[PDB]
Amino acid sequence: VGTFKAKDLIVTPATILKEKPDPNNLVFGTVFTDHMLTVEWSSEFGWEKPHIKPLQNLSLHPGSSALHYAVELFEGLKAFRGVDNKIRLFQPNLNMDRMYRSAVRATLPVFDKEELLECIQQLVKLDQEWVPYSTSASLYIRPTFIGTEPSLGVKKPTKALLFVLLSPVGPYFSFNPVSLWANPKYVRAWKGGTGDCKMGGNYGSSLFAQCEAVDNGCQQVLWLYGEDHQITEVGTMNLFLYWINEDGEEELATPPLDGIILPGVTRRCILDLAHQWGEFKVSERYLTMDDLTTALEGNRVREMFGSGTACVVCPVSDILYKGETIHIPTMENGPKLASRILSKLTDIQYGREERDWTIVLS
Amino acid sequence: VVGTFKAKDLIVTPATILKEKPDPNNLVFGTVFTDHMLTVEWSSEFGWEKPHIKPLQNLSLHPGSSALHYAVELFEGLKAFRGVDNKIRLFQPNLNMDRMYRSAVRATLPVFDKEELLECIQQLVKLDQEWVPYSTSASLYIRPTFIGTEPSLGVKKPTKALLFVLLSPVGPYFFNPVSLWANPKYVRAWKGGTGDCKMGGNYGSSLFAQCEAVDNGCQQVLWLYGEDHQITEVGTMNLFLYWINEDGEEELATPPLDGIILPGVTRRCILDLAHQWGEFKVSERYLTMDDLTTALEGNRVREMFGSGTACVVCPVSDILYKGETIHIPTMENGPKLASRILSKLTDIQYGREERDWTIVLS
Ligand SMILES: Cc1ccccc1Oc1cc(-n2c(=O)cc(C(F)(F)c3ccccc3)[nH]c2=O)c(F)cc1C#N
Ligand SMILES: Cc1ccccc1Oc1cc(-n2c(=O)cc(C(F)(F)c3ccccc3)[nH]c2=O)c(F)cc1C#N
Ligand SMILES: *Cc1c(COP(=O)(O)O)cnc(C)c1O
Ligand SMILES: *Cc1c(COP(=O)(O)O)cnc(C)c1O
Ligand SMILES: [Mg+2]
Repeated sequence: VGTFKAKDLIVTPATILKEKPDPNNLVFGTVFTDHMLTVEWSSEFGWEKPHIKPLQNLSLHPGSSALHYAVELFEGLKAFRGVDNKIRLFQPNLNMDRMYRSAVRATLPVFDKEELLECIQQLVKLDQEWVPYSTSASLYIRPTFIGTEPSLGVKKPTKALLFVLLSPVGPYFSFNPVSLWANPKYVRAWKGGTGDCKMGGNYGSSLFAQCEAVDNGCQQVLWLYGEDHQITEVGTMNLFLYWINEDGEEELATPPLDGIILPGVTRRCILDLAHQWGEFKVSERYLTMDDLTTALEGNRVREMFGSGTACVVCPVSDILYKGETIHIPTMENGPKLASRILSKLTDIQYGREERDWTIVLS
Repeated sequence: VVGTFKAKDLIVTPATILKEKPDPNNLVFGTVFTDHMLTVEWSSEFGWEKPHIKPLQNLSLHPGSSALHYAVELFEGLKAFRGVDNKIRLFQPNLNMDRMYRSAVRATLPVFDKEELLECIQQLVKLDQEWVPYSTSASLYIRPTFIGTEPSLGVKKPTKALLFVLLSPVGPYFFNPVSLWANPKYVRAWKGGTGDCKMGGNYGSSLFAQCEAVDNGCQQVLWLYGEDHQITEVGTMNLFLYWINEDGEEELATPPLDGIILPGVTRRCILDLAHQWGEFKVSERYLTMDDLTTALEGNRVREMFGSGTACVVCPVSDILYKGETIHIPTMENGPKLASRILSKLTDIQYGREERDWTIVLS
């Protein structure tokens, strides 16, 4: 049990630098910056010194457990060029906490969260000109952690690689609301599974349903669970419902963290803002398709949206379920709460207001 | 685009320095690799490249490869056997090709011609045929692997992939019976999931329980499902119970293929042999911990074993469950059925008798 240290960083600058992309013509996760972070681990010697070096292919033994048994996890967070031209991270300590927890569940080696964050800051700082000159674009940060043991054995890995990629990304909407594909045949996560960690294995099994969604003109899967068809996640995003509940109370509701919900940073921020405002009830509670269709019949639904680093908030206009299209009146209700949340989080991200939730770059 | 690769297009780059073969008695499963590997590249733009047999080398993967982030990956496991007549045989290899194709469709990886892949695998084994051990208790493990290599972080069907095959000489095990760790907190697979496919994501999520098993002196996890604790899989192997059932009938029972069971080639072969012998009832049926503990109290259990390519038959002696050790009297009952199955399958594998289940190396 040990850690790499940022003070040990070895920095090999690229001698040929790539042209930055047009900030308006950015496709998510396709353009990479000049440099990457790599840190090697072995059970025999522990963590090697961390390296910032030119973006390169990984050289992996074809037996690597990441390729056979998905011994792997990732994170997603962003750097933002402020209205004051200062680059900020947003709640990055929550990403480090989740990455450490995911590592323990994956049986990958633990590391010092502060040392990783400082290595990430030094990587962003070196490639800081890649943080887009735009109030609607950002630099996506992809910490990734893979088993690299050259053996086919099913066992705790004795070799691993922690790396970080940087990708300039545009606004999710280049509010264009999403249509959701609701097919109960496919289950994202089960009680006693890894659905509450950002482990690669949760996503490979989800691709088929996503291609079926797209084949039916939908952008995301509505992940249903159990005999009562609980609504759990809006594809890669946490699920919020703003409605009049069964007791006639104005309520912001989201599924509870009972093992099948990824605990989103954005979700946490939205719940914290909603509690802070104290203008309506805030409930972590089960929501079923029946609860939703009963509410829609009673004109009790105001807004439905996903939350995530990639979108901030993603309004939902429609659900395809049992061969019918179910309208959700989000965009006919402003969407007032969705807009307020987007405006608040964006104002914090781009330094339009001071917050405990941002760190100015190292 | 080229819709499938063809074996007739094989490009063979032989190794100029060959490695010393291992002692067949000193083999740790899946740690020793032969001189050569098969690699076939795919892109959406051009389709399948020509297949290559070349020296075992590291893979050069874009660090954005979806195999590393979203477990876009699957694998197979089959064996070559050097016969008593010195002819090298494969065992039901077309069942592996069928399962790999099915797993590829569910993974959204590109389809391939099953006959062309098998012919490429035969040509690889033929080149490295001296690696097929000179022993009636050792074999050559064949590890077809299929990974997404798309250099982009988007969640979607991969537009780039690599199909590769590794060869690894393995010994008779990895009868020394196994102790099973039964903890219902962890679930291997769920209805609506991918547990009936050999997708990497099914194994990364299962690793924590296996490391907890080993920490408690157990070699495999007994995978429990549902509120009645159905016994589903003996770790990486299908589960067989030989017992006097509730009706007082001698019975060989295995869980049914209801979506949470990997449809094992060995399982299929054992059911076929058992039906052919007709000496007891053969049942694909649910089995619970309560069924098992009630049977053990009534002295109704004869044998419990796992089945899989890697072991053939793996007798079970003990289950750790709710802080107690439960003895299974497998090794005090011969184990007569386990021995008979092992003897029959190895007689077929090593060419001691003719069978529709083996193919002589092309
Ligand atoms: C040391 C020892 C003593 C006694 C019994 C077993 C032992 O070793 C183990 C081997 C395995 N083990 C693999 O390492 C790989 C495969 C596979 F590659 F064949 C496969 C992978 C994935 C899916 C199917 C098969 N099978 C499999 O059982 C394991 F999971 C756990 C242990 C333990 N402990
Ligand atoms: C961009 C867009 C805007 C509007 C309409 C469609 C869009 O395209 C999609 C993007 C995504 N998509 C990702 O590709 C990757 C992430 C992630 F990298 F942020 C992540 C990964 C894994 C887990 C969490 C987040 N998020 C995410 O939403 C998707 F899943 C589906 C579609 C569709 N159709
Ligand atoms: C990453 C993720 C989220 C959102 O997490 P954020 O930290 O808000 O970006 C939601 N659901 C799933 C399944 C996820 O993987
Ligand atoms: C591969 C596998 C089996 C059995 O496979 P065989 O085809 O008999 O080698 C059983 N259970 C699991 C979980 C597996 O991955
Ligand atoms: Mg053909």
